[PDB]
Amino acid sequence: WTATSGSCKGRCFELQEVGPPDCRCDNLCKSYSSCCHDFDELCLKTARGWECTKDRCGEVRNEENACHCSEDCLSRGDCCTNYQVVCKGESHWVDDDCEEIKVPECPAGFVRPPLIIFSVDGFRASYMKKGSKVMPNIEKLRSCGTHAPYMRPVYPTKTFPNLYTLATGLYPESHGIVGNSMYDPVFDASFHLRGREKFNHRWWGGQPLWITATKQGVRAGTFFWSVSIPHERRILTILQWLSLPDNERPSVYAFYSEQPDFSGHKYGPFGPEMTNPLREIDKTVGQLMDGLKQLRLHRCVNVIFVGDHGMEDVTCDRTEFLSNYLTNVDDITLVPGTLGRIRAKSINNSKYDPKTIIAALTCKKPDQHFKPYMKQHLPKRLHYANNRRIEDIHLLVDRRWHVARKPLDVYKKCFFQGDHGFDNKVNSMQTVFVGYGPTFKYRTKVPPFENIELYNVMCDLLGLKPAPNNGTHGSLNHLLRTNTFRPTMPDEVSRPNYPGIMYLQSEFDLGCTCDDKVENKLEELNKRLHTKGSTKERHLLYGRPAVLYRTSYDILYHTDFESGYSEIFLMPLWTSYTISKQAEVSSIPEHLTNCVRPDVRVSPGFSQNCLAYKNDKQMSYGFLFPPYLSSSPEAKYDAFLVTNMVPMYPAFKRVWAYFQRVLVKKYASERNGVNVISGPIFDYNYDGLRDTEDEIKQYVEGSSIPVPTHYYSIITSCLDFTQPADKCDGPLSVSSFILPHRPDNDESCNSSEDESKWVEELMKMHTARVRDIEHLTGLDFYRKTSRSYSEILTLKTYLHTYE
Ligand SMILES: *[C@@H]1O[C@H](CO)[C@@H](O[C@@H]2O[C@H](CO)[C@@H](O[C@@H]3O[C@H](CO[C@H]4O[C@H](CO[C@H]5O[C@H](CO)[C@@H](O)[C@H](O)[C@@H]5O)[C@@H](O)[C@H](O[C@H]5O[C@H](CO)[C@@H](O)[C@H](O)[C@@H]5O[C@H]5O[C@H](CO)[C@@H](O)[C@H](O)[C@@H]5O)[C@@H]4O)[C@@H](O)[C@H](O[C@H]4O[C@H](CO)[C@@H](O)[C@H](O)[C@@H]4O[C@H]4O[C@H](CO)[C@@H](O)[C@H](O)[C@@H]4O)[C@@H]3O)[C@H](O)[C@H]2NC(C)=O)[C@H](O)[C@H]1NC(C)=O
Ligand SMILES: O=C(/C=C/c1ccc(OC(F)(F)F)cc1)N1CC[C@@H]2CN(C(=O)N3CCc4[nH]nnc4C3)C[C@@H]2CC1
Ligand SMILES: [Ca+2]
Ligand SMILES: [Zn+2]
Repeated sequence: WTATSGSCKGRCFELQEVGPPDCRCDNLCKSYSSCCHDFDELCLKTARGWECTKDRCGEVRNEENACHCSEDCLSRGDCCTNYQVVCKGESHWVDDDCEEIKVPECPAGFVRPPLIIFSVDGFRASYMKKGSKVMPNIEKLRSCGTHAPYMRPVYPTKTFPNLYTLATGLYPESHGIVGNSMYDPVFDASFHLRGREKFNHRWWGGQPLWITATKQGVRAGTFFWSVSIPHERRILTILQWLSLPDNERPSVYAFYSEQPDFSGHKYGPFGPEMTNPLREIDKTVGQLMDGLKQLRLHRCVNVIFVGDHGMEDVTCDRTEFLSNYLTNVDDITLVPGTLGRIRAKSINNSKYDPKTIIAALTCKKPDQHFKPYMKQHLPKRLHYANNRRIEDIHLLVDRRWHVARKPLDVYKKCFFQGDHGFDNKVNSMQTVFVGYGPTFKYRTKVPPFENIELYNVMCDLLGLKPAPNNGTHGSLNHLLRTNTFRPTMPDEVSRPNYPGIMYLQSEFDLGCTCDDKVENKLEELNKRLHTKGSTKERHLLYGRPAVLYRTSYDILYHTDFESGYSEIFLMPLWTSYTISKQAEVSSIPEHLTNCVRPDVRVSPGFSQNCLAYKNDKQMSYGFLFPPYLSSSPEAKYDAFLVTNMVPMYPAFKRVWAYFQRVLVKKYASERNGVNVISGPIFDYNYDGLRDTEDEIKQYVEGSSIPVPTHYYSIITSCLDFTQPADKCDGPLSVSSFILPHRPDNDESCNSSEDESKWVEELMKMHTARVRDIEHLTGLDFYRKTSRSYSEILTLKTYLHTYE
């Protein structure tokens, strides 16, 4: 109910929100059907347009105008943005040569450079270069300011998840907005595009920048704008707010443009009709910067030009129908489009089974344009599982396609040529970032980064303390002239033991055998040194990983590799080794195929045993340091230590063996040596975080040996590849993966073929950031380099995309 009898007189775009049933005058009253009767007349004026013409110059003030050209308008903060250019012989901001902003130049009474977020829906990264001829204002921002070639959105690459991620620094699984459409089973409520449920506070998690600001005494303009408010009016409203007295004036503002998303959907990402939407956006940027100039704020304000996601070519005829795969089509609810989420249509149907749904969807057609997953099996880099609003069954749809339930859903609901939502590593989904102002660097290009990092930086720009978030604070310091935040490495929580030889062979009853009884001060003094860590500088290049939680573990040294061995999990947390470009691959000798050897540094009670793998018909074992890369026949025996062994399904050993036998050598060849750190991951509750001992859901049968959900590797070398990985003087280069440890290769449709045709493609899909592995393991890598900690944080957030 709205008693619309009240007035907007003197309240146009008020900053506080008056509660019902009094009428509103804010930038969202239209969306609520709650504006006062006079909102349009007073607050949405349009008379005479948005620009001064010659003959309006020093006119008599006429309150009915949209904006003014009268002499008092700089006083009232309501001149047309082009006022000074037409009436006072000033030039447009874009026509001025750009000049470094070494220090903020703010008018008296400004405590801090204001922040203006200029957000553009569906602004694909390549528009910066491809449309640069028709966007001179945006091109000046970009080339004079700080820019990335692209910014990575979050999955799914839809609007609500990405704008709320921008605002909170959180993954959608933590902020709760996991799609533009959602069902919450606990609430028993649906979130939609059309309607009033989306306004309910319970949907929105974390703490967006406007709440962070407000709680720490920094005032914010209102971020959201009703679609019917024209872009010019949005710009003039922001400019008017910027002339409020010091005690009332917000310090952070947002503008939002529906374009180029709106036209990109109808015309496709590069349709000829896309030029005008881009000209129009530029013109708006131009109005803003002209407006800031008249206010003498153009060298005081920090401006962020930022997109939510890109746009891909997608038409009706590229739709896959679930009704071509499932017999029980009407038993399911599908959330459709550029991603698929599936649940049971009725909760009272116990003849519903995810396993048979998945199996009917799995490599069923030669050219299949979507791949089904249980949500916990999705690539960890998507972080898209830990929320009840995310359905257990998920379809990753190929770029350029839709998935729908039945054909009648498409033609009774082509209308469109563009869409988005796909995997956030897809090139067409990338978006833009430009930062311009006293706090950003001058003419600086920074590497691509993820939009989850931005909340931290916007907090820094405003002197705020960020709420806990998924950004890595420090990783974007190289974007900033000043206001850097100077992080310190976390403290190690557990210190390792350094076991010596403590146990005789015969104390072990592990059911393991090895043909190793074949055996000198020459080569025995030598090997005692290796077990004490004489070659550790070779294999442990960036310090030992720090264990950041309370546990009991041993460092074990070997000729070819070093490991941190957990007495809790009966296996290493990490194994480190360096493969030089000269290193040669060997095979496992015939007599050593089944060889496993007790480790006399580690008690029998804290070792695995071969009996367990014998009795477990589903489970085999692999090794973390690969025997193929051993440096000598004698060194090879170290690779067969029971303390280098890990449980692996046979199906996964196909993947792991090809990685260790073929790909490590190939990376070392290409990168001029590589350092590898490999290990197990336990994330049974799919929250992206290390599981504690009492959360383990699966053991090798009849043992206390826990079964990893994933295996990771981090592969580091020198960024200047003319330098070997073990003698690198400068920046480092990294790629990582987090491979799911599954009992079949159903994910890989070509898996019956040779590993050379499918394994590297799997690994590429499961590419990961070192930071992702840190959360999953409780480990902290790169503790001892000669690089700055900020540079190290950036390296740790890097994702190698292969696109
Ligand atoms: C990405 O970054 C984020 C943020 O850093 C990481 O997410 C955080 O991770 C933490 C560990 O998983 C988690 O800690 C929880 O917190 C539980 C209580 O939390 C509630 O309050 C939170 C605070 O909000 C306030 O913020 C400021 C202060 O900072 C205040 O001043 C304000 O007043 C704010 O209100 C709040 O964030 C949180 O909201 C979530 O849940 C809401 C729905 O109810 C959603 O609206 C919202 O979106 C959040 O939803 C996400 O997170 C939840 C988990 O919290 C998850 O379920 C959702 O799927 C979604 O992902 C809460 O309202 C606290 O109870 C937990 O403690 C339990 O476990 C410990 C183990 O040590 C026990 O000791 C303890 O007893 C307790 O166990 C009890 O309950 C058990 C389970 O029910 C039971 O088995 C047991 O027997 C016990 O009875 C725990 O500390 C953070 O809440 C979470 N934050 C966010 C924002 O999501 C994230 O991990 C990062 N991701 C990666 C990959 O790195
Ligand atoms: O005014 C805003 C919000 C401004 C904002 C600015 C910065 C933010 O964060 C920051 F500041 F940190 F950057 C956060 C929000 N809107 C406008 C209104 C609707 C229209 N729309 C659609 O209905 N869709 C539009 C596009 C689209 N493409 N496919 N479906 C759709 C639906 C959705 C919703 C998006 C947000
Ligand atoms: Ca976990
Ligand atoms: Zn969008």
